[PDB]
Amino acid sequence: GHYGIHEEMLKDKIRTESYRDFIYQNPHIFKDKVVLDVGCGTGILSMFAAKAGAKKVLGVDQSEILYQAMDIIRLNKLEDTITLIKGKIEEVHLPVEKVDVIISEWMGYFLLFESMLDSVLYAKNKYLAKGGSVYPDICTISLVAVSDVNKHADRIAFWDDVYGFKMSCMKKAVIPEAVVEVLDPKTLISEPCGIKHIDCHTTSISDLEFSSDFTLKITRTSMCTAIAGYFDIYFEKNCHNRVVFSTGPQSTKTHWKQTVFLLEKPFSVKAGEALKGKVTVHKNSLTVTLTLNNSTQTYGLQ
Amino acid sequence: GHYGIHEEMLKDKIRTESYRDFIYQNPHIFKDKVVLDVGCGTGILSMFAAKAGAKKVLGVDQSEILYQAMDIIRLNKLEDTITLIKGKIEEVHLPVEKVDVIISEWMGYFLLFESMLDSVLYAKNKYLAKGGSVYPDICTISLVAVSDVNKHADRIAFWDDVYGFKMSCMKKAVIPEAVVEVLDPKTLISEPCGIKHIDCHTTSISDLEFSSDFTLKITRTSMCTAIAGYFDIYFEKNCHNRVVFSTGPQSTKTHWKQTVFLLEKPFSVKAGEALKGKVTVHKNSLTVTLTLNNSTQTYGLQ
Ligand SMILES: N=C(NCCCSC[C@H]1O[C@@H](n2cnc3c(N)ncnc32)[C@H](O)[C@@H]1O)Nc1ccccc1
Ligand SMILES: N=C(NCCCSC[C@H]1O[C@@H](n2cnc3c(N)ncnc32)[C@H](O)[C@@H]1O)Nc1ccccc1
Repeated sequence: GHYGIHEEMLKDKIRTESYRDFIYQNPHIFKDKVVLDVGCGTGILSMFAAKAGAKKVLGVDQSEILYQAMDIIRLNKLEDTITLIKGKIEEVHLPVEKVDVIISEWMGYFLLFESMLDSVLYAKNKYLAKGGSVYPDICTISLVAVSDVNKHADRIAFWDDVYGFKMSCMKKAVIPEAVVEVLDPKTLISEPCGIKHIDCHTTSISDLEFSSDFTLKITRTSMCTAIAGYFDIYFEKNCHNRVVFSTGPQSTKTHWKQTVFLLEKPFSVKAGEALKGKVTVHKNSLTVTLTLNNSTQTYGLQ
Repeated sequence: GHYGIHEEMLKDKIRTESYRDFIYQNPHIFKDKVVLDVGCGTGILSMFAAKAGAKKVLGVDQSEILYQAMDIIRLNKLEDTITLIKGKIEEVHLPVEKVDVIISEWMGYFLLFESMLDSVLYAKNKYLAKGGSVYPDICTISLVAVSDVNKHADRIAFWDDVYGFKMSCMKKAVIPEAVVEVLDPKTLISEPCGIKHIDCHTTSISDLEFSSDFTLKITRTSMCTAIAGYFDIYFEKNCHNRVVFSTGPQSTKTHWKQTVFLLEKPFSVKAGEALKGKVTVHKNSLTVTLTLNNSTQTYGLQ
């Protein structure tokens, strides 16, 4: 219901200008089409689609924000193009059988933490016309190795001596919590490894639980203290002007930052080493099981 | 139950070293005394009190954190001095009728947002021995005038043109939300004005709802865009070594930062001007009614 999350999303220029660039630079995708905006929030993506020449835009949001979207759409005189419907996309009555295009910003931290993709996929299976399109269409998840003994000490070792007192028992509560923060790209000590490719046209709900064996190509002899996760978002299908953005630490920071899994036992790596591990994602919410250097830890996102 | 709030509090050096300095530099207050730590969290203040020579420390917390405190107190071999009790201080059974000293860190944003002072005062009225002491004993709240057109534009004007679209209807949701952030002390355009003095020995619950007429002594000709609130914490009673810390923007930042009330209509002020207003605090939670320059706004803290 609250606007704070909407302000954070809207003020992310990488996020919001990627969507704008996609829609405005590929207007043939929207021209005289019926568009569904799943979880439309303030309705900005619905308005971009109307500006690109949409015949009709259905903006669906379950929360109080939809009342603000109703006012925003009237303030921009688009009420003849954009219809707003309050409710879960799984429950609402749409005034059409099918839609030509689905658009959504459904992505969570590490792509899948508190993500809306389940609801986007429900909307796809129920409402997308034969030969229609869903955007963004292609997503990847990547891991990269990190060396940051100081950040590791600030989070873990800290608990050994707190103003003269032992609190070492606190570390077992800290290690299993993934950290969302922007990484200094100087602390990256491997090439990235892709662990997941999603095409929204063909992926099912069951595909979003997955396991990947990975190889981190180590680029610096150092103490590996953490594995960082991030994701890349692609607008491809039928585009003359393809759009991509990365939430990786080598790219301009976004509100998604990067997801960091601290190692209980940091371990030394060598430039040239092929560091092999296994990662598994499970839902209910989201957990990430990591095996590396012959130990295993499951992480969750608070 | 969660450790994140405990880590934030413990990593605030101003907060935690003020309490440490108070207890270690005034050990006569603790020497062979019975001490009650209201909402003890990880039990750090209970351990400082045992180190200063407390005969017995009762640490009370309602949340899961108390189980970690039990382990922490054993890890530092203080289980013969510190007894930990899980539950609301309003409900738990204490193994004593009375205590000599009550200590607590109960303070919220703007002192009173999501504060524990109600529970500290219940503990005082029920458990403090005749002639005992409560720490910290003295609190003040202050207001100061702010000029920051750029921050005001980032929060308010922003909504007028969002990637070509009007969202001006969003401003009425934004203005009533107080912002918690660290202020550039360069943006302060008045002397502070005190609006509230609390002595924990004598204040009742009813005193924490209050009204104050105030005068801001303007020190710079500028556009007044906001009023900032903060608080000062005093350890006085029976101290040889008095301790104070301020959460004001002229002082080292704390986890409490400063509370900022944006003006809907910024207005020009002159150096030398005595700017008069009225502030009122109400509970349930907390709201702050501000009258200044012939308009009134009620603010809450999200
Ligand atoms: N950028 C993010 N992006 C994904 C999630 C944002 S929720 C975005 C919007 O979608 C709405 N919504 C959620 N589930 C459904 C549903 N089943 N049916 C209809 N409306 C729904 C919700 O009311 C909200 O306004 N997340 C994020 C944002 C800030 C910080 C961290 C992550
Ligand atoms: N520094 C802060 N300081 C005040 C509040 C912290 S709560 C501090 C601790 O007190 C416990 N507690 C709260 N009410 C009661 C009760 N009635 N009876 C027993 N135990 C209680 C709570 O489980 C928690 O561990 N607040 C703060 C912290 C971080 C960010 C912003 C404000």
